[PDB]
Formats: sequence, structure tokens, C-alpha cells
Amino acid sequence: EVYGIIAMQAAYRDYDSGDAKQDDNLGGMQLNNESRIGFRGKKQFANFEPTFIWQIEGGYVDPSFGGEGAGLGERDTFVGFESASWGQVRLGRVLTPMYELVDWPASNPGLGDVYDWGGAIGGAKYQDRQSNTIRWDSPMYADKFSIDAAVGAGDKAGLGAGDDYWGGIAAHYKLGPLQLDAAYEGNRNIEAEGQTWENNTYLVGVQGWFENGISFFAQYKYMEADASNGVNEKQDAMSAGLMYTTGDWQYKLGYAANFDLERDGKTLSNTSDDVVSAQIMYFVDPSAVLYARARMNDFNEGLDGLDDAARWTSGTNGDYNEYSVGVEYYF
Amino acid sequence: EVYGIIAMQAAYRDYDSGDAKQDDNLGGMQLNNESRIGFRGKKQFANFEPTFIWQIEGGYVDPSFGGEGAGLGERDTFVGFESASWGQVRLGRVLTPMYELVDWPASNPGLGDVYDWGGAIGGAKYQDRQSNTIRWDSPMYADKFSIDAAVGAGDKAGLGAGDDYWGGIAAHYKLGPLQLDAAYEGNRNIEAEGQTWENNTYLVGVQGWFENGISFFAQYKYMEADASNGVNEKQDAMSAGLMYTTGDWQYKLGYAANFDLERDGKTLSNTSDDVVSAQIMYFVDPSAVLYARARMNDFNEGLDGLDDAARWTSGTNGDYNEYSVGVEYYF
Amino acid sequence: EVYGIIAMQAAYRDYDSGDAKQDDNLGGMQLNNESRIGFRGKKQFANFEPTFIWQIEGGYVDPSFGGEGAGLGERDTFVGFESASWGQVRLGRVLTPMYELVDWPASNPGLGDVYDWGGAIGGAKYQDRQSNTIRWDSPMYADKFSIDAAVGAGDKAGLGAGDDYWGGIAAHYKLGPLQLDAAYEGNRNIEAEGQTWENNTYLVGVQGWFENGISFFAQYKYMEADASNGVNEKQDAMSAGLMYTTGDWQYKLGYAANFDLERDGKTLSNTSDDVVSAQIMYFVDPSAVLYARARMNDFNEGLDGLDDAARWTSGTNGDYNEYSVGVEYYF
Amino acid sequence: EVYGIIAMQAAYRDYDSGDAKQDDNLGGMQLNNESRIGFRGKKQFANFEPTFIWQIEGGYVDPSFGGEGAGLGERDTFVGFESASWGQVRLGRVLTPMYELVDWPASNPGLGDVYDWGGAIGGAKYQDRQSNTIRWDSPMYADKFSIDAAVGAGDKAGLGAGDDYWGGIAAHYKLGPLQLDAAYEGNRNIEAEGQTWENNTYLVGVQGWFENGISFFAQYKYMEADASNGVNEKQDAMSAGLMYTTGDWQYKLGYAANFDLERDGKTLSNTSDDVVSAQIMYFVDPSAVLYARARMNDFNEGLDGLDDAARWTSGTNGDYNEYSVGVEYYF
Amino acid sequence: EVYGIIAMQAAYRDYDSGDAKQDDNLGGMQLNNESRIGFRGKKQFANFEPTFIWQIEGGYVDPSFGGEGAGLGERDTFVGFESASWGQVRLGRVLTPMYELVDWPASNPGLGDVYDWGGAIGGAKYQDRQSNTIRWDSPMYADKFSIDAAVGAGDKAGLGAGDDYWGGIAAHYKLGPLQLDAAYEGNRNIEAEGQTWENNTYLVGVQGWFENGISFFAQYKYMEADASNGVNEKQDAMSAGLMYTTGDWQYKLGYAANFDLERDGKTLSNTSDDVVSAQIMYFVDPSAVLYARARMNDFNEGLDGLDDAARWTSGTNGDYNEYSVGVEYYF
Amino acid sequence: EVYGIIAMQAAYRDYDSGDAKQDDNLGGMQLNNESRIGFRGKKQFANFEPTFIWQIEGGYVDPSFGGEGAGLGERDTFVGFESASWGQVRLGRVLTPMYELVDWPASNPGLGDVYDWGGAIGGAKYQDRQSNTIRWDSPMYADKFSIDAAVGAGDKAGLGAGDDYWGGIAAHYKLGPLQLDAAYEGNRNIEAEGQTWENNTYLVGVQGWFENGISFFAQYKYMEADASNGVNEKQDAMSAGLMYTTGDWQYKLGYAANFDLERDGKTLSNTSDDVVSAQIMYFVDPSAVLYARARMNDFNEGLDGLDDAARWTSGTNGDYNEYSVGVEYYF
Ligand SMILES: C[C@H]1c2cccc(O)c2C(=O)C2=C(O)[C@]3(O)C(=O)C(C(N)=O)=C(O)[C@@H](N(C)C)[C@@H]3[C@@H](O)[C@@H]21
Ligand code: NA
Ligand code: NA
Ligand code: NA
Ligand code: NA
Ligand code: NA
Ligand code: NA
Ligand code: NA
Ligand code: NA
Ligand code: NA
Repeated sequence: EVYGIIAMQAAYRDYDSGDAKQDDNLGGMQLNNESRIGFRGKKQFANFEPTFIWQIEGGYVDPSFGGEGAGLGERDTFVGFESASWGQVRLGRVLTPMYELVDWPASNPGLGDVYDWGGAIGGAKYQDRQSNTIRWDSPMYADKFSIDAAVGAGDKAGLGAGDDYWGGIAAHYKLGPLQLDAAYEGNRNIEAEGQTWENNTYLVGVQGWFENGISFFAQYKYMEADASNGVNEKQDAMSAGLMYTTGDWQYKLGYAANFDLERDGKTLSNTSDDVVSAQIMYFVDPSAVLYARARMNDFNEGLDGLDDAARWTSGTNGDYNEYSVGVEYYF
Repeated sequence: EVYGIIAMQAAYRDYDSGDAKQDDNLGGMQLNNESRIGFRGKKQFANFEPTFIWQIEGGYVDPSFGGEGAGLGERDTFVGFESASWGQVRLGRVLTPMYELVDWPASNPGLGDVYDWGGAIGGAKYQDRQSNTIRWDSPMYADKFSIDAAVGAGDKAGLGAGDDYWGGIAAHYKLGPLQLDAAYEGNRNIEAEGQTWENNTYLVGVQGWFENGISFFAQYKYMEADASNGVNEKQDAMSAGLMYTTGDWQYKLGYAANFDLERDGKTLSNTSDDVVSAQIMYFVDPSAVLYARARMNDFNEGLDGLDDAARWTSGTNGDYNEYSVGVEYYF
Repeated sequence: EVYGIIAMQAAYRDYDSGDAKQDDNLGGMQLNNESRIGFRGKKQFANFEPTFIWQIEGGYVDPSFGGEGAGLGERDTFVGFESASWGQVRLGRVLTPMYELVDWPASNPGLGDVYDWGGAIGGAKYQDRQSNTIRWDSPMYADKFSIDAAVGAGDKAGLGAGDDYWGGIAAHYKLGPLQLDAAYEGNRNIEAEGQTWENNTYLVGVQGWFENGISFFAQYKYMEADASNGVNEKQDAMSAGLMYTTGDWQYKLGYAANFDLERDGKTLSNTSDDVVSAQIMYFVDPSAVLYARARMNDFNEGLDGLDDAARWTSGTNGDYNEYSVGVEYYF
Repeated sequence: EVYGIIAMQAAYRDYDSGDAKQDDNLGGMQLNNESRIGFRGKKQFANFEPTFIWQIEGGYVDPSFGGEGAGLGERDTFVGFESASWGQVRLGRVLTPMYELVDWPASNPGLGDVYDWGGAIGGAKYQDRQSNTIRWDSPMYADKFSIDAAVGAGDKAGLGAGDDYWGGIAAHYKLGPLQLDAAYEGNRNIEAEGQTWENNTYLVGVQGWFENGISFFAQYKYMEADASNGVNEKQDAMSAGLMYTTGDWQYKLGYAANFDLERDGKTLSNTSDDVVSAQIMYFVDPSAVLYARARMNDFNEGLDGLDDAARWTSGTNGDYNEYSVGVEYYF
Repeated sequence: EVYGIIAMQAAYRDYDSGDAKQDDNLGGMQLNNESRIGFRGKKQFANFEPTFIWQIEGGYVDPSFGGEGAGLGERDTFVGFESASWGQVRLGRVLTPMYELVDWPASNPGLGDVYDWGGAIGGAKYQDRQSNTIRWDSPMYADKFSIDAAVGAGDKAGLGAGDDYWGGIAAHYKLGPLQLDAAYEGNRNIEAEGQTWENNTYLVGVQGWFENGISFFAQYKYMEADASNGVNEKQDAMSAGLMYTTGDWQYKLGYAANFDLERDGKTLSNTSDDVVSAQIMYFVDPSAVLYARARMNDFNEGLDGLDDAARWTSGTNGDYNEYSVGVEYYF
Repeated sequence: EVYGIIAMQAAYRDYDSGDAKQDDNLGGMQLNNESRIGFRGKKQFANFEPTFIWQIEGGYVDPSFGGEGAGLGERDTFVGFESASWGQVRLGRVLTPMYELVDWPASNPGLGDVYDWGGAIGGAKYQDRQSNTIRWDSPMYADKFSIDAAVGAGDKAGLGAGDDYWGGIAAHYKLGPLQLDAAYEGNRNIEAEGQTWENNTYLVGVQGWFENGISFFAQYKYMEADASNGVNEKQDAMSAGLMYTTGDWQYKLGYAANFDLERDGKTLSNTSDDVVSAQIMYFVDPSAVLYARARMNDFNEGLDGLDDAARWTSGTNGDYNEYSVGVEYYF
């Protein structure tokens, strides 16, 4: 079977970097095509109760700030097995258990720049989509409880350039109308800024959907990092979202912010990021939606990494605002 | 729907560059696979009358002179809407209205090296394809008249590396067997050769198809560009093609030429290009065609761009001829 | 038609190179996803008896030691014709007649590192999947005898940087349970190490498949090469594999070895390669297999090329072992 | 040692019950004196590392709606032992682990009538203070994690009229500025409405205090109850509070509501309760506070218990509003 | 601060009721422990000029004619504030301003049965120490004049069973050795005998203390009440006491009497009460006193309340005499 | 002065009555908190040689089988005088001379159910703690001999409902290691079962304490009773306890028994009670003890009193055993 997500977003960005040439370059209107086509299937092996599953999902066709064309298998690509008793194991390229909760619902509408990759910490906060990974998903135990857990190889280790590795786990309980989310993921042997890093990171969150039409999510993310020279770093963040849905409309209000980083007990001044964004969405068909979106990004003013040299953050390009309309179609 | 254009051309090229190694390198026989797979669809959104359309077309799988593999969305990739009253808006990656007429019919068979990207002018004449584009195609008004019109972001602006942008427009009138073709396209903030350019380019052309089997096309392309230091450049060109069609055959004769370039009123001698070409085509099936073809390109001898350094042209590799057969199948 | 081959292998590698960072980088476990998706079709052109065929094969989605994503047409991608009379001629990117026999059956249980690209000879032994190629496959005449024959452009020549080329032929006679097969491939105009080479390469082998469950194969590969300054180089190699099949199981043991290289009559010390391997394979479905395998590679101790610089060989990463399980599914 | 809590609250109540005679009775102004005197001590037993501890806390001296005078040991009155390693176990009359979190912070600006005893469920949701109880408090593991756990005798069983019993547990993790609260308490052998009941009940909650002066708490209470004649009942509720604290002032907003009760799958119409309340507090001394408070109570319209007879609820007296000033002194 | 009044009175009573069973029951010797323990304090709130005050005074531990045990806060229990400028306001449970003059000095020795609660009138004459009260005491203006004034809720309204309330005022002028005392108190919404009453009560009195050792007190009490059916009742009374004090001794003679009641102008015969009493007192310590006292009580002969049923008065137990010794120690 | 006795006993009871609901209610584990707080003091009156003493003792805070809270003055509460000459006279609520010897040492461990308030005799065997009482405690004459003597009003007489009363005396001579004890107490005007009774009760006992660690007590109780209609009743009883003391431990074994009741010379069948008990006690601090104890009660089978209605005994609840640990702490 072929399956696509058609995804077009027209988006004007107004950057304030302090350099007007850079501002005019980086800013302006663009088209962010995140449409993608993939293939997936299941197959009942003649000698195996677990059902064989496989999927190859290609990448974003023409993202903004980037060129055209995407190969196959740039997104979730894997083989695996599934039995209803014990769930589903996958091997390949997937979302770590924590990254799932960081993305949804914690990065939407457009908070990603700060809650997804918006970090000031060293090492490697967590991992989003990693290609050398085993991941088991538990069933909905009692139709209420589920565990997600995964181990995999590191970014550099997947190309034979290093020995980073990682594991992570998260669980979700759905108490009636609410849902509780907790998550952990640890990285080790992370080589960066001239030292070797160990990252531990924990996430707590909640989600609810009530008949009055209000829905919400809120999350606390605690990020630690310890360097090989004995340096310690700690930074934490939050994301939460308020939405009302009436008829074929959803209004949404989102806020996310990473807070100031502490290195070796001392705090690093003005190293936090904050994002507010508003979104209206129209349920134009059971299979697609239209949306308009505006956002305000206030980014950090800098952090030297442990190498006497700067460290890159989402705010390294500078503050900006963005108004956008888009479409997303599922098939 | 999945749709392909399967397209193979075996083509021997005999280069005369002035360097025998260079001739031996660039020349010889090659296979030009222009096959492509694409995906496109329409969807009637339940709460919106204009029908949604989308298409993701992959690139040339193994071009000649190139390596293998191309992603999806390397060719026409877009989403859009269409209503019978006001036409068709598509957003993403499409062909500018002028490039449409440059490719068809003005650049085939083998007139492309000269009419398509074969320029001697500075700045950026017009655009082939380009992402970050909105394009409106008008209906066939009165079953005689049609407008094509579009604006989009520039090459560097699409990576936040500049503020190039452009707009363009074209029209078509149908007098019986004739069709009149006019088109315009202007580019702004084109950063090149150390200056900033504004390229205006104007095109008029005609097309005919007669019951006896005679068909023809002819076009005038007028190209202007102004660099930020007050320099001006102007160059003009033409392409025309004659074909008679009998039975399961079309013989064709094509000629295109860029003329000498004028910079600041002075003509820069031997900056012109011209190609002659012949092609026999057999309609081997309703769904496919075979062709044999031969062409001769004589290219310019060079011109420094406004940076005291050379300027790249389609002729920078030197004059060459090419004999080729190919197949093309549509599915 | 869509036809993927889904293939995942989890494989631990323990290297002994003499540098432990190298061991730690290069070694460890990784996920080698060799899944690939393709498109193929046939079409009867109404005005041409030979049947039209075409195929577009995508690359490996996330191989080990490599990043994610592969375009379409990275593997066997071609157009061609087929008649019961004269067989099948194809144009595009295919496998040379010899590389087919080097892959099957001679690298079967992981022996490729030594028998496939495991080379020490200079220039270019042969070609693994080459673009710009015409290749004719003969029918199975008398249902016992078949010819494979092809020529194509060289690797450097396909980018207009040279005029290297190659041709090759192989034959297969099927003496009852055995199959006797021989093959040749010659490359010309190969630029390397500061000179130009002509590589001649001959391979003979046999394979059998028996009702007892015994099946076996053995091949000898003879590789000669001559450089532009008058140097001669020769290396030879062999591969064999034994397999017993009970029920839904296959046991396999494979061995392959390149022997020491002779340059200008003088043999060069400690230049052999040898790989030993065992694998258990389970036929979990007619369309899929499970397998576990472990192998031991002993590689060369080094070789200066004719440019006084080293030559890369499969052993430039060092001796290493690997234990692995995988899955493979065909649709 | 003697210790007191001095506590005076002047409070006018405006009742709407539908009977004005009853309205004038229950309504009007009163003084709710919750002052109390207690005694506690520790003593290091000559032969015992665990420190003997004991406390006798008398009751509210003159509550509103009640007579004067209170004995000793009407509030938390107990003996127990404490070691720093494993915490402190107490025996006597204490707060169940879940009830603590209902009193604080969940019933905080005057919501108790709704979240504390504001119930519609049958049986016995949880327990206030029970004077036949063993309760263990964990240390602050890592000065971050704490477990509280207890079992005890029931209300009727403490008088030799029954065999009620109960157990409960809760935990609290302090993630930097946050605190997460979870809690459970189950009662058994509850004789009521002519049947024997089993109540299971779970609580989720969160707490934060940030430099900007914001503080908050939010809680979900899930209450189930099963009668021995096979009836099932389910009800749930929530409490949350938002407060800003500037200088010597705290503004506070609290909202709590029980939702409609479900009995045997069927919902009981208009059986929910809702309370809104606002409070200003002045930190008149490190040891005491003055406060003003106003609140709005909307109660259920009734529920028959499983005995064909009415069931008493916190709302059985009817809706009312309340404005109040008070003082509370600690010594 | 802990403060007690230790108080024991051994008192034999000889009752004359007309029934020897009642006489033998009600009479005999008894121990009247009026000891009580209290807790009280003042505190200067750091952010408030008025000084905070509070007191919790327990009840009589074993009164005569009563069971053992008394809570805390059964007597004067309150919180309040004081500044030298405007006096002292207390909130909680206190003595009404008239009751103070009724108890001291008008009811001792043993005149309470007649002057304190001994009324014969319907409704509610006044209040003996009622909770739910605010009370303001003025400074000694000009070091001669003092006013006391307070309002609070009624008895039934203090339990939400009605809406009775009351107010009252008293003043004190000090003419040399004299003090003139006047006081008023009115009660409203008094539910009794099936009607609702409004009772107003006015009191005038004087006290003197002379250098030669003579002291005296005399008071007139005027008691009104109006029932809701239009009935009116009026009764009046007096109490006076003379005492001479020499050395460590005070001899005292007390007389008090309720007079005949008038209902609707018509006086009801034999409804008066009067008591005669003598007491010798020895000052055994600055902190304590011993006393012997004998008193003789003659009570009224009865009256139906407006409910056709008899009405309870201090005399419903019948006439009696009483001889007693006691001790009183203050700490 | 403040003084406390903190006393907690965890005690499981297993009842056997002949009805298992009663067994289930009454039985089970409970927390019996017998902690109590008191206040006492002495004062030398400046004009009086006898030293003034006073005490206010509160009741048990949460007994087993009973609710929370106890007032002040439920236990020994009195005023009195003390001189070295004549000892100590106290007035108020104290323990009668006989109840002391019945409580200590004859009732513990756990023998009270049978020896203290256990009983079958009519009227009122004796009085436990009585209010309205004067009791003279004699000095220890010759440092070996002492008298205790007291009279007070009866239980019903203390509320003016009767004229029951009582007096009593006991003496103790201390012959070396032994102490010989005799005691009497008589009650009069006891109304019960429709008759008036005079109860006579005599007790003799011994006590010993040796350096060997052996200590023991034995006591015989003789109870007679005569009713107003001329009936006679007689019951007698005995208690003894043997204890050995090693180090900080005390072993104790206790037995007590009421014998069958004799009414009017005829014995009433199966009316005896006997209880046996064992306890281990640990002297964990000079002011505190830990103890475990188990005991077995076999109670009488019933007795109609002189009203043809049943008579209540300690066995009206049925036979039972009890296992328990407790704590006891002083001041
Ligand atoms: C030379 C090989 C090599 C050298 C050094 C490091 C490597 O990792 C490799 C490979 O893994 C190769 C392959 O796997 C091939 O894809 C490979 O194994 C292969 C195949 N599966 O048939 C090919 O035909 C090759 N390709 C598709 C054109 C290619 C090899 O050329 C290389
Ligand atoms: Na831009
Ligand atoms: Na899951
Ligand atoms: Na590795
Ligand atoms: Na058009
Ligand atoms: Na073949
Ligand atoms: Na705790
Ligand atoms: Na009494
Ligand atoms: Na006063
Ligand atoms: Na009221």
C-alpha cells in the first residue's frame, strides 16, 4: 500500500538578528512543503504467529530553507513484528519514546523551534529519529496503560565514527478523560566540544479532552548533561497548549519556553527562549485541514560551549516572527 | 495515482573543444535515462467547493553526464485548487509561465542547449521549475483565450541566503490552426558577479497545426538585464521548428539561436550561439514513441562577467554534435 | 508495478585494527537496512513485436555505515525489449555478466568483502552494477545453455571526465544437477595511480543443487591488469560454499580468498584475503527467510600503489568479525 | 511542649435552598473559630535508636454551626517512632495519605464543601482522620522523593459495630520547581444504604512555585465504588488553584467540581457540584495572616442511594454563597 | 500562657419542693469543682499596630449537679485586637455587656439563682456568655468613663437553626468611691413557646468602696418582652449587696429578688423570686481565698408559657437553702 | 505544672459469642490510646500551714471501642491540703480506697474485665472513680503503716436524681518484703432492678518484691449485697499475679476469677468468670516500657436480675481472647 501525507504551508518570517542583510536573507515568504510518500505493509509468515510488518516513509518533498527532492526511508523506516498479547517490536529508523511526546503534542502549533531542538545544553538532549534502533511498544494494558521503550545506536556510531548509544523509555496512563505522560532517555559516549558527554533527560506531561470542546496539554522537561572533564550542565523547559474546538473549528494557543542554563551550579545569563503562537484550524474534510498560524520567537543571546567556542542553538540564527497558512491531507 | 514517464536516449556526442583530452572526456556514447515516477491526485473537500489537487513527481533517474538516483518531488511538485470558473492555483514547485513556452515547443529537439539555459547574459534571465512559487492558470476563455501568471521566491531566497524573487506572465490566443504565444518574466535581487541584477525577458511566438500534416513553431526571445553598478546588457534569440506528419511518422527540423551580446551599447563580438537539428519519429504505439535524431551546436567563444572573471555559458564546454536514438513511454 | 525487497540485518562487528578508537568507532552493532522499492513494467507496443520492458529500482533505504535515504534508480534501472526468439536486450544500469556470478552464488554468506570488492589488483577488476550499458541476455537454448553479454561506459566516462569503458560475456551450461559457468570482463582506459590500465578478468565456477539437500558452489577468479608505464599485476581468487537443507532449514559454510598479488613477476608479501563463514537460514515463508551468520575476515598487511601512495582494499579498515541475524521479504 | 493554632474566620453565608425559612436558618453570619491547643514531645528511649514521639491535638474550640468546647485528641493525636534512615511510623489518629492531598492543597481557598466531602458516590470515598491507624512516612529520598502509606480500622469498626478497614498510599516527587502527587485509598466492608460497599479511589496532582510569584496546584480525583449487591458507581472531580504572591500579599483563585455520577453505566442527571472562590491574604507577621475570601457554591439536585432512600451529599443543604474575613496565628 | 482558676465549693442543699423524693434527690451534700484551665496570649503583628490578643478558657471540670470533664473554649474564648487609642475589640465567645453587671457584682454570693438566670419572663431576657459575638471595650476616657458595646448571633442561629441575634451596651462612670453602671440589651427573633419574641432589658446600678472598709452594690433590672401574637410581658428585679472588710476578712450580706410578672398589663400572682445570703470570707493568701456562706432561696409558684404548657424557671425545682464552704486560688 | 501519661496499646481481640456478626464487629484489631494529660500544683498559702494542692487530669484521648476526644477533669481531679503531721485530705473526684487495690496490683495484666468491673453481684459492688468525694490519705506511720479512708456521694446522687452514697477504708502494713493489704467499701441507697441495695465489699491481699527478681501479689475479694425486697446476693473473687524480672525485662503471668453467684443461699449455675494472662514487658527507659500480652476470658452464661430482665456483666459481650503490644510513657 502507498500512503501519503500532503502538507503545504505558506509562511512569511520576519527576522530580527541585528544584521539587516542577514535579516533579509533569512526572512521573507516561503513555501514549506512537508508532503511525503511512503510504503508500508504487513505479512503473515507461514511459520510465525507474530505478523511481519515493514514500512518505508520518504522525507519532506520540499521543506522550506531547503532544496527539492527526498529519498525513500528518510522518515520512519523499519521492519518488525506484532502480536496482540505483547505488542510490537520494530528495528530500523523510528521515533524514540521521548521524542514522540516532545513532538506531539508538545511542539504543535509551531513551538518546535524551542521545545523540539531549541536547546542551550551541551551533549545531546535526546534523539528524535535515529536509524539504528530497536523499539518495543506495549499494548494498551487494560485498554488504559501502555509502555514504549527503545535502545539504539548513536548518531556518529551509525557511520562507524564513534561509540555513542542511547536508550529511552516512556509510559502513558489514560485515566478517563485525561492522559498522563512520563518519559526518559539517556545518551552516552557523546563526543562534542572536545569532551565526551552523558545526557540524562526526563519529561512529565498531561493531556485532556473534554466535551465542552477544550483540550490541553502541558509538559515539564528536565535536561541534565555531564561532561568528561567533570563539568555539569542542567537546563529545563516547558510546553503547554490550550485549544477550544467548536463545530469545524479549532482555536489553539500554545506556549513553550526553555529556561536559563546552569553550568557547574552557576547560571548563564539570558540563555532562555520563549515562544507563543496562535492557530485557527478548519476541518475542511475528514481527511484534511486548513490552518493559519502566527508565532513570536524570543531566542537566547548565546552560550560558549565547553570548547572556548560558541555552541549552536535554534536561536543562533536570531529572533523572528512568523505568519503562515497551510494545508495537510492524509491518505 | 502513480504515473510514469519512461524515457531512454542513447546518444553519441562528438565534441570539438580545442583540447583533445577534453574532447575525449566530454564526448563518446552515453545512455540518458530521463524516466520518472510521479504521484498526483485530486480530492473534493467535503466543506469547500474547489477541488484539491496535488502532485509529487520524482527526478530523472540516471541522466547522461550524471550519477544515478533522484528523490521524489525533484520535478513538478505542488498542491493546489481548481474551480471551472477561475482556473487553477497551485503552490510549490511548478514551471514559470515563460519557461513553459521555452521548453515546449521552443527547445525540442535538442534546441535546449541553446534556447533553454544557453544564455550569454548576466544576472538570471528566467527560471526553470523553481520551488516557492504560486501559479494561476486561467480557463480557456471563450474556448479561445488563456492566461498564465505566477510569482515566486528566488534561488538563494529559497534557502534564506538572499532575497531573489520574480514574477512572470504568459498568454495564448487560438486563431483556428494558429496559436499566439506571449510571455514575460522579470527577476529581482539576483546576486551575481559581485553585483545585483534585474533581468527582464520578453517572448513572443506562434504555433500551427494543419490538416495536411504541416505544423510549425517560431519564437522571439528578448532578454534584458541591469546590474547594480549601472551596467546594462541586452541579448536576443529565436527558435523555430518545422515538422511534417504522415502516417505513423513525424519528421522535424529545428533551429534556435542566441545572438551577439551587447554590453553598455557596445556589441561583444562572437557571443552568439546557434543549433540546427533533425529528428525522425515513429509512433510505435499510442502510449509510446521511438525517435532518431541528430543535431549541431556551435557555441560562443566567451565573455568575462562583470567580475573580471569568465562567465559560464552552455558553450563553456565547447562546440559539439550529437546523434541519438531514444524511446519514450507514458503510463 | 511496485515490488520492494524488504531486508533488515542486525549485525555486530568486532574489529582488530591495531588502533582501539578505530575499533570502537568502526565496531559495535548497527542496523543494516537493505530494503529497497522498485517499479517495473511491460508494454506491447502496437507497432513493434518485441515486448517493451522497463524497471526502476531504488537504493538501500538505511544501510549500515551509512545515512538514511536513497533515491529511485540507484539499483537495476533500465529499458529494453524481449522476444522468445532472441532473448532480452536492456539499456541503462544493470549488472555486468561477471558481477552477477560474483554475487550469486559466490558471495552468498557474507563473503563479498573478500570476493566482491575485496580486491588488491590495480585499476578496475570488473564492474558492479554499471550505468550507461547495453546488455543482451540470451534465452535458455535447448533449456540447457544461455549467454550473457554486455558493454557499457566506464565509471569516469559517465560524467564526461574520461573514456574508460568495458565489455564482458559469460556463459552457463546446465549439465543435469550441475551448472557449469564461465565469465570474462575487460576494462579499458582506466585512469588510476597516475597511469592508465587495462584489466582483464576471467572466472570459472560450478554449482549444484541436489535432492539429498546437498547443494554446493565453487568458483575461481583470475584477474590480470597492466598499467600505462608497463607494469604488470596479477591476482587470483576463489570462493566456495557448502549447504545442506533439511525441511525448512538450510545450513551453510562459505570460504573465499584472494591470493597474494604478483607485480612485475615479483610477488608482494602478506597480501592475501580469506573469509570463513557459517549461517543458519530458516524459511519462515515462501517469500521470506530468517538467518543468523558469523564470519571472520583476515585482510592484507598493506600495498603501495604505483603512485607511491597506499591502495585502498577491503582491509584498509582492518581484520574484523561479525555476528548477525536478519530478515528478508520479497513482494 | 504546648503549641497552638489560633484561627478566627468571620463569615456571612447567603443560602438558596428553596425554603426561605430554612434559608434564614442556615444563612446569616457566624464566627468559625477553628483555634486549637495541642501537646507534643519526643523522648530518646535509653534502649532505642528510634526516637519516641507523641502528640495530642485538641479540636476546634468553637466551630461555626456547632457548639462550644472541644476535648483533647480530636485532631491528629498519636504515638510513634522515627529514625532518619527509614522515616517515621505513627499509631493513633492521623490523616490518611490521600486525605492530606485533598486538604492541602486541593481544598485551599475554601473549596472543601465540594472537593473534601462534596460527594455523590455511595459507600465511603476516603477517610478524613481515623483513630485506629498505622501510618508510615518515608524519608525524603535524595531529598526529592517521598512515600506515605497507611492502613487502619474503619469508622464503625472502631466502635465494635463493624469490620470496616482501609488502606492507602501516596507519593510525591519534587522535580525542581514542580511537585507531582499520586494517591490511592481503598475501603472495605462499608455498611451503608442497606448494602456492603468497597470503594477504590485514585488522585493525581501537581504543584509549582516560581520566582515570578505564581503558584499553582491541580488535581484529578477518580472515585469508584461497588456495592455487594452488584451495583457499580463511578464519579470523578477536579481541583485547581492559581495564585500570585507579591510582597506581603497573595491573590488566589480556586475552582473545584465533582462531575455527574455514573451508576451502573447510567449517568445521574444534574448531580455535579461546582465551586468558585477568590481570596486575598496579607502576611501581617511571619507567624500569622489576615485574609478575606468570597466563594460561590452550586450543588447537585439530588440522588437516591441504593436503599430506595435519599442519599446525603454535601449539597443536601442547598446552594449558598459566602464572604469572609479571618485570622490565623501559629505558635 | 497557661492560667487557671482552681475552684471548689462543698455545698449541702436542703430542698423543699412538696415531694420528699425530689427533696432527697435534689438535696444532700455535693462537691462543686468550678476549676478551669485556660490559654491566652497577645502578639504584636510585625505589620500591624494593634496588638493581637487571644484566649481559650476551658469549662468547669466537675460542676455540682453535673458530670465530669469540660472541653477547651467552653468559657471566654476569643481573638481580638487592642490599641490604646480606641480600646479593645474581641471576636468569638464572650460575655454580653449586661451579663457582666449581672454576674459581677450583682449575682454573688449565691444570688445567681435569682438574678442571673432566675427570670420568670418569656422570650429571652439576655445572654449568659454567647459565642458568635464581636465586642468592643473602650479605654477609661478621662480616667473616669468607660463604655462597653457588642452584638452577636443568637443561640439558635449559632447552629443554623434560626436567625436570633442581639445587641447590647453598657457604660461606667466613676464618681470618686462610686461607680455608676448602666446597660441595655435587646434580643430579636427568639423562637419560643410557639411564638417569636423581642426582649429588651435595661439595667441601672451603683457600687462603692470606702476607705473605712464599707462597700456595697445595688442594681435595678427592668425586663421587657413582646410576643409575635401581640402579647407583652414585663417583669423587674433588683439585687444589692453590703459588705464590711476588716483585716483579712470580708463579711457580706446579699439580697436579690425577681418581682411579680405582668402579662398584658395584668400581673400574675405569686411569680416573684427572692434570695437571702450571708458569706464570711478569709484571705488565706494573696492568691487564694477561703469562704463560708449560707443562702436561702424562695422561688415562684408557676406560670404557663403562651403554649398552654408550663414554663421553666429557676424555681421549677422548688425552694431550697444551701450552706457551703469553698476555696478559690488563681494562677 | 503539666504532666502527661502517653499510653498506646495495639490490641487484637477474637470474640466467641454464638453470633458471628457480633464476633466480627466486636472482634478485630483496634488502637486503644489511653494517653492522658493533666495539670497539678501546690501552693503555700501565706496565712495557712497546710500546703494547698490541686490537680486536673484529662481522660483517655482515644480509647478502644470509643470515639475521639476527652474533656478535662475526667480522671483524678481534686483540691486538698497536705501536712507532714496528718497526711493529705483531698476533695473532688478520686479513686475509692478499695478501687486502688483492685486496680493495683490486682487488675493488670488485663484482668480488669473480671476483677475490676467484672462482676455478677447486684446493686453496686464498689465505686471506681467517684466525684463528690472527700478522701483522707494517711501518712506512712512508722514508715510502715498507712490508712486510706473516704466518703462521697453516690453516682446517681451527683446529678440530683437520688441519694445513693458510700464510704470506705483500707490499710497497709509493710512487713519487710511483703506488704499486707486489707480493704472495705460500703454503698447505700443504690436504686437498681426496681429495688434499693446496700453493697458491702471486703478485700484482703498481699504483695511482695524480692532482690531475687521474684515479685508477686494475691488478693481475695468478698462482695455481699442486700436488696430492698429482702433478697440477698453474695459473690467472691480472687486475683493473683506472679512476675520474674531479669535485667530490663519482666515476665508476668496473671489469673483472676469471680466465683459463681449465690442468691438467697441458692447458687446460680455457671456464673463464674476467670481470666488468665501472660505478658512480657521491656523497660526501654526509666519513664517508659514496651509490652506484649495475651489473655483468655471465660465469662458467665447469664443472670436475670431481680426485675426478670437480664443483668449486664462483663460477659454480656461474650468470651474472647486478646493479643497486644503497647507503649507507656511518663510526664
Ligand atoms: C566497492 C564497494 C564498497 C567499497 C568500500 C566501502 C563500501 O562500503 C563498499 C560497499 O558497501 C559497496 C556496496 O555495498 C555496493 O552497493 C554493492 O555491494 C553492490 C551490490 N549490492 O551489488 C554494488 O553493485 C555497488 N554499487 C551499487 C554500484 C557497491 C560497491 O561498489 C561498494
Ligand atoms: Na528570504
Ligand atoms: Na504506544
Ligand atoms: Na560503533
Ligand atoms: Na495554462
Ligand atoms: Na541470462
Ligand atoms: Na511525608
Ligand atoms: Na457533680
Ligand atoms: Na470594658
Ligand atoms: Na442564621
